[PDB]
Amino acid sequence: MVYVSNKYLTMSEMKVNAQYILNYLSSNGWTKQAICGMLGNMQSESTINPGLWQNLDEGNTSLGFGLVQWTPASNYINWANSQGLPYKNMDSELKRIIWEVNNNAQWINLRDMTFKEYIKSTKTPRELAMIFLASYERPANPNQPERGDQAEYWYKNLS
Ligand SMILES: CC(=O)N[C@@H]1[C@@H](O)[C@H](O[C@@H]2O[C@H](CO)[C@@H](O[C@@H]3O[C@H](CO)[C@@H](O[C@@H]4O[C@H](CO)[C@@H](O)[C@H](O)[C@H]4NC(C)=O)[C@H](O)[C@H]3NC(C)=O)[C@H](O)[C@H]2NC(C)=O)[C@@H](CO)O[C@H]1O
Repeated sequence: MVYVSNKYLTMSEMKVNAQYILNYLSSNGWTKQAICGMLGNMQSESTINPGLWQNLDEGNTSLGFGLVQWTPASNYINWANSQGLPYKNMDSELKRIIWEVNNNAQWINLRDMTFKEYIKSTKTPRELAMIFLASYERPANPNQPERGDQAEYWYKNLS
């Protein structure tokens, strides 16, 4: 059971999605820390909503979409379509992230950590949130410490 929509999710809704993601990526060998650092980013990017378009601008494929706000959205949507997966879909988005780890896409090593190091890391969810921000997300504004607070909130509050 997950929320998928073009709307900002409440804390309770985010928690449902966030536990789903933790379960899913644990089976694909990520640490709880690495997953929570990424969750702290996804909260700021999309309120952890796989259905969410940047500015709630539905159908604008030039801008951000989905859990991590793939920009331009077409980078991701093209991949889903080309792969025969529905793009507006929790699992399709997690499959993209796994595909990126596997093919060393998206990640730029700015912090002397590779993506494959990242998903096996037991550094703090705060430290990982900051590394994921700098290496994977890379938004115009870089000092977004909120993302680390959030990573710690999910690590505490999920199972
Ligand atoms: C206002 C705001 O911040 N909007 C947010 C989005 O910016 C953000 O999405 C992320 O945006 C950045 C910057 O536009 C983007 O980072 C760029 O990624 C490309 C890789 O595709 C890099 O370009 C390549 O560089 C290498 C080496 O120089 C070349 O070999 C290659 O040819 C280049 N490819 C092309 C086609 O350009 C850029 O160097 C790099 N720029 C920066 C500043 O790092 C991220 O990939 C975007 N993130 C995601 C997840 O897609 C989004 C997420 O925070 O949120 C919006 O709010």
